[PDB]
Amino acid sequence: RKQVSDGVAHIHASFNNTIVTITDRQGNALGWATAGGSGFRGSRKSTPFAAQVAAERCADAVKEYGIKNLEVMVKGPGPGRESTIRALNAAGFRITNITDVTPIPHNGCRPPKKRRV
RNA sequence: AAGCUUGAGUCUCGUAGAGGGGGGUAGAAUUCCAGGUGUAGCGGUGAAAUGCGUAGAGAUCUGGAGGAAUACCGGUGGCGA
Repeated sequence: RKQVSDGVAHIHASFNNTIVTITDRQGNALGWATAGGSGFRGSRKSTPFAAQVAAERCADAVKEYGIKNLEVMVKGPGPGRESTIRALNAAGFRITNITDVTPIPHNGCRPPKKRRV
């Protein structure tokens, strides 16, 4: 139950939800928060108004692990992809590294051609 | 019929091309397969709701299977009947 004080964090932001995880370098998820957790419907869940109020709800999910130094990984296009990071910095945590890992389309299967209006 | 070539043709040394055929040859995610870490959320629309989820989802990792097409350069561009 001593604090670990060092680790990693993973950010996901899609066009329909922001999902943030505080992780371990072994690939474990230690605590999580979702922007649909604020009760908001549809693409609201991808805005800073939703993503900025998931960060300290994610810091609450590791309250017995104890955090201080974090290395961040970020994926997805959603607007909330950085306000959730600044809100976590403003919670009293210190970012050791920031890296973007958003995929570049490879094969991609089938796209909308043929796109909804 | 006899006579020609400066109509037509083939070629010495050489030129580009997503053309065809046969071979290959390489990578990614939705998926599937066996599990961990973990808690109530996920999914989605102009609005919502069936539905996925506590049988432990979504997501995040380990090791692995499956199928298709060939990102970038790529255009002011080539080739092919």
